[PDB]
Amino acid sequence: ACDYTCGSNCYSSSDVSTAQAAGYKLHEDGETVGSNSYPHKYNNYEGFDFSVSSPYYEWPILSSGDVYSGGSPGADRVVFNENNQLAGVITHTGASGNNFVECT
Repeated sequence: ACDYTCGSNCYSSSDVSTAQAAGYKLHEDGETVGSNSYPHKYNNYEGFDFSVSSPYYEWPILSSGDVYSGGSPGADRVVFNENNQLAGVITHTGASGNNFVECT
């Protein structure tokens, strides 16, 4: 029941989880993926309704349902916390630069 479509996606909170598990696992290990430092804090602000408690961790979401491993994952990105939850589904969808925005 895709609930988070990043323009060209279809991974509801059920799909995000998978992506999160990645961000978390690596997070719980304190490791990163790629040349960047993901996951990492994402202290929302743009106006995200994260039905989760902080801190919020931003992580990329692979439309393939895999675990990112680079610096440039894509517009599609999942946000969570240190609990194993999901903040939502952000995307570089013309967010107006490097800004993020909850997918559709």
